[PDB]
Amino acid sequence: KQQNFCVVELLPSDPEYNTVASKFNQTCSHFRIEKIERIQNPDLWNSYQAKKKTMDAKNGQTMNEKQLFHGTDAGSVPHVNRNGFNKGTYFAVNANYSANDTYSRPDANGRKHVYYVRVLTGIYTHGNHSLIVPPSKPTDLYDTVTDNVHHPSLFVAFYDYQAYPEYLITFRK
Ligand SMILES: c1ccc(C(OC2CCN(CCCCNc3ccc4nncn4n3)CC2)c2ccccc2)cc1
Repeated sequence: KQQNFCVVELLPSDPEYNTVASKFNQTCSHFRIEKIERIQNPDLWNSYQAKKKTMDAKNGQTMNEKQLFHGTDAGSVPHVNRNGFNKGTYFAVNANYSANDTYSRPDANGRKHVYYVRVLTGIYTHGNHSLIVPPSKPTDLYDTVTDNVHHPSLFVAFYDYQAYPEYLITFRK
């Protein structure tokens, strides 16, 4: 219930850093990465995994999890580290979407912030612009919605503990 957390700066020489840096740079190589940290929130993680286990048991062969990007402002970083992303929350397939100044707002020092997030996209459908929760597939609903079902570029998650902000990327132009 507390959801306290630790923030650990990864070594650039760490394979985990390289993995995260590399996905970022598939579309954001022209930005400069200042650092990458891992967010360690035990409580938030178990709640996330609980829902994942529940989703795993219900969606058959579906690979319910994706690692997506989320741009946010500097000030929200503490709130997200603790509460995650609890009219849902939007995640990008490609980091250059999230890197836009509208989402990863540059702070007074010029730093921009993008989370590399584990998201339970689960089973999704095309999303219209007027959803508080996902529509019905009965009364059982989709897990997320997307701009395009075959070639997605963003997802929208609507429930608590459906995303974990595993890594934060601090970077600049
Ligand atoms: C007609 C139809 C729908 C509406 C509105 O519904 C949605 C439209 C704006 N959406 C925000 C999208 C921002 C992108 N979000 C990110 C944010 C970080 C980020 N990092 N990487 C990617 N992203 N995407 C959500 C709500 C509405 C709004 C308020 C009240 C009522 C209705 C209005 C008129």
